[PDB]
Amino acid sequence: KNEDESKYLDQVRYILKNGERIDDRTGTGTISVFGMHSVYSLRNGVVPVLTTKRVYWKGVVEELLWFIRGDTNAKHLSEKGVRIWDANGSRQFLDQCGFSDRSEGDLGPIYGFQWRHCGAEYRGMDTDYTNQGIDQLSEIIDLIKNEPHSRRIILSAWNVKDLKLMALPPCHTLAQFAVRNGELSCQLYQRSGDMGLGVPFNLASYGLLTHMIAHVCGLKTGHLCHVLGDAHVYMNHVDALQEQLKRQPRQFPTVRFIGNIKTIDDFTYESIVLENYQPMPAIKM
Ligand SMILES: O=c1ccn([C@H]2C[C@H](O)[C@@H](COP(=O)(O)O)O2)c(=O)[nH]1
Repeated sequence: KNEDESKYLDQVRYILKNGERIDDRTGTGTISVFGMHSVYSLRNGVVPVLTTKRVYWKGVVEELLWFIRGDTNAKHLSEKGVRIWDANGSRQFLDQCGFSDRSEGDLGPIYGFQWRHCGAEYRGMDTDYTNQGIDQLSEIIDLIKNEPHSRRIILSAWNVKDLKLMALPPCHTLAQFAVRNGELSCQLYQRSGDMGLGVPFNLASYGLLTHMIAHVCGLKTGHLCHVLGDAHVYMNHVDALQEQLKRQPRQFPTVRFIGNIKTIDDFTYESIVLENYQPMPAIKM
């Protein structure tokens, strides 16, 4: 039944069999295919959270709420027990990236800052940016409500002028939205995805975001197109993914929202209910 997860497993199988063996910017071995595409149904509450290996759903939600706040302070995420950005905000990493002037936790003008304040001058995570720069997230919700057929509904973190200030240039580079049949769909352009850890997390994240926007706009959800540039498996993850490929997918979970959620800024951890998520165990990578 879960044909959509079967497609992710086929992408991993295709990469292992046909990918090129290349060392990345760190000197770490990868197996890579440039240019891959997959579609996931979001209909009837479905969020494409992989069942063949547990996805860090708590991390997905807290990260997304922290993006929506426009927050770039890794400590605010770490304080909810989500440490995924902590390495990139560490005194050691900041100094290595020539950000010696930044406070620990300051990731620079990454996703949250771009989504809510695109074009504003970044002056550190502790600065108040209220009403500074372009609120892309507000703008795309305005377009979906007022001009649902627009070909111009883009959320982009790839701010060229800001790339040098970021802890990391964005892997999930831009997302286009469209409405058909009163159904909101999303196409995510991901320049770089590790099939082991990153890509499943990112699929859950953009699936959830599309549902949250659809909810606040009074729309059903259609599909998520996932477009990859460098689709890769780290050499030291090959055995873990060969393990995952032996597993048969279960049905994807569904999401529903509780409370009086009127705007994108009103979602809380507690307002987001994930239903029937029973994955096989996380695999050690
Ligand atoms: O949301 C994210 C963040 C990172 N990565 C992975 C992809 C790469 O393996 C690495 C980023 O390295 P570059 O592509 O920037 O070299 O992290 C993802 O897959 N998703």
